[PDB]
Amino acid sequence: AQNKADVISKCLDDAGIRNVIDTDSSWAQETVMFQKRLKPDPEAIAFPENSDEVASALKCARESKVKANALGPAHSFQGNGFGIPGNLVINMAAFDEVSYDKKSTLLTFGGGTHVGPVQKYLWDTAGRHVPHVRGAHVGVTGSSIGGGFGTTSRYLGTPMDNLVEIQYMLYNGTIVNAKKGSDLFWAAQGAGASFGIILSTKTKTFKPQFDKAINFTLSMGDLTPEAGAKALVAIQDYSLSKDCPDTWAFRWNIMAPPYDGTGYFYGNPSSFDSVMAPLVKKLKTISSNTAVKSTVLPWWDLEVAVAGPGMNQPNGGALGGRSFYTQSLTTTTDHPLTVKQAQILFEGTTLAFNRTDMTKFGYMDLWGGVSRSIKDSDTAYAHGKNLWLIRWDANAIGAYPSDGISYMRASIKPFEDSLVKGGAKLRGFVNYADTELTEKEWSSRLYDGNFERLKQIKARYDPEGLFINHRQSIPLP
Ligand SMILES: *Cc1cc2c(cc1C)nc1c(=O)[nH]c(=O)nc-1n2C[C@H](O)[C@H](O)[C@H](O)COP(=O)(O)OP(=O)(O)OC[C@H]1O[C@@H](n2cnc3c(N)ncnc32)[C@H](O)[C@@H]1O
Ligand SMILES: *[C@@H]1O[C@H](CO)[C@@H](O[C@@H]2O[C@H](CO)[C@@H](O)[C@H](O)[C@H]2NC(C)=O)[C@H](O)[C@H]1NC(C)=O
Ligand SMILES: *[C@@H]1O[C@H](CO)[C@@H](O)[C@H](O)[C@H]1NC(C)=O
Ligand SMILES: *[C@@H]1O[C@H](CO)[C@@H](O)[C@H](O)[C@H]1NC(C)=O
Ligand SMILES: [Cl-]
Repeated sequence: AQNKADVISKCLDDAGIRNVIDTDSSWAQETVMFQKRLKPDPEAIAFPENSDEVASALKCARESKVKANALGPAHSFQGNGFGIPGNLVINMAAFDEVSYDKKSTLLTFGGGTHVGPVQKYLWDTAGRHVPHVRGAHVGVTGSSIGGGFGTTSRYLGTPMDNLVEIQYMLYNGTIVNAKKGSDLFWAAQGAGASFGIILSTKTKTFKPQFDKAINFTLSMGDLTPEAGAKALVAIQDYSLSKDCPDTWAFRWNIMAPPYDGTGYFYGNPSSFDSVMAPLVKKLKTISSNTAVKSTVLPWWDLEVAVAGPGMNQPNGGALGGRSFYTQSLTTTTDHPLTVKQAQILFEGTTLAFNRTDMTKFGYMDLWGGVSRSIKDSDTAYAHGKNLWLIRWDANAIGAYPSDGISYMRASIKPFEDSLVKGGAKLRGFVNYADTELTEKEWSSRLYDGNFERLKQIKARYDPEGLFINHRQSIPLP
């Protein structure tokens, strides 16, 4: 109905809740998101100042038979900040509180907070850290319910795994604290938007063991495709050996030629060269152009380098954005990559890429480390024993080309086939969800054998399906 907006806006007006609809003059300014390939088209946007107003917005959505959709800082690569067109979007910006409990060492952050100010408050107040995504403007809540693997996650774990309590407002306005060990908390670790509006969240915190830490580059230049594949398999072997500490981090670009990457080291700075020596020795046997450059930085200066100048600003900086389409696969330590699989990946993606209307953007992050003690059943998003996080992407120079998606999906299909051929099952990463997958595909790749349990929790907490608000929302059984 094309007067649905009118009934909703009058419902919200009567509840004292600031809101806009597409006849408001600020509609354009309030419908902005990071992903430019998709166009936001909510039915209305509410701006609750407190939990009572969130409850009143939920009732309004139910009364007009529309879905409810939380809007954080708008970073979703899938457009989920606004969701499927026709939602009542609930803008969470007022929920910006952050507080630290120095007795428990738990940090509490509101449902609309950004990474930068949460980290800076914790660092300035207590000299402590919480693993986080590589963008100070990103929503802490949104990024944490979708995984959030960051540079410190090989030794400190992921943002999602370090949560301990989530304060939910459910579809009927009831507030509940979901604690670690419960079904609602388990479901929120991978599918949090499907169960309610998150008002605040508590997380573990950590003390860095050294004042300074290291950012490095590793470069091997222009290699043959076979030599590039050997190099990746050698990096993998090092990462699985006794020579690689969990305080290491490394991102291997999928941009070749050239072959190179960027990494970090969070152990004792003077140990760096001995940590890297076994890796460099092996890579030198593949190419003499192997070269490592490194810098020692104070803890916070390195954090600003990783996640941007917004780390120092009260809203975490600027949104930015471009037009792109993300694909992403994860693999585990039960299926280390072969030289053939590494070559097929690069041959089909970055080495074949020949568009002049898009610019390729690919990389694979070394996971591993403390993922070794995680089981796929421990959290809704199955990531036990993850070893690689692979992202293959491309951003449009202008508008996104009509054949871009089919071109990009065909690029990496041979690699997917090769993973299956060697006996792996295809897996994904929620924050890098692939908008083009069927339900059978994304449910298998994100939730594998947790999916049936996830749907039973969904019926318990959202029987009306009010929060079935994006393409990969958990359905009712
Ligand atoms: C823009 C961006 C994203 C990003 C990144 C760097 C930048 C510049 N770096 C990342 C990284 O290093 N690692 C990673 O895993 N992801 C990274 N991202 C992606 C980002 O984490 C995800 O896109 C994330 O979903 C963004 O969340 P944010 O909250 O900022 O964005 P949103 O579009 O408005 O909302 C995303 C989804 O989460 C739900 N949500 C958000 N807040 C709530 C609350 N309070 N309650 C319930 N659900 C909530 C939204 O409904 C939507 O589904
Ligand atoms: C590690 O990160 C630092 C901080 O960003 C990099 O230092 C910058 O280096 C460029 C030139 O390479 C200068 O123009 C910047 O002014 C530097 N910034 C600071 C704060 O010093 C450093 O190059 C990185 N080290 C690597 C990649 O090995
Ligand atoms: C670009 O790549 C596509 C995909 O294989 C191919 O069909 C096309 O001929 C290529 N164009 C050029 C100029 O190489
Ligand atoms: C609100 O919904 C939850 C979700 O099932 C339910 O447990 C609770 O009883 C409901 N509360 C009220 C007051 O209806
Ligand atoms: Cl030091």
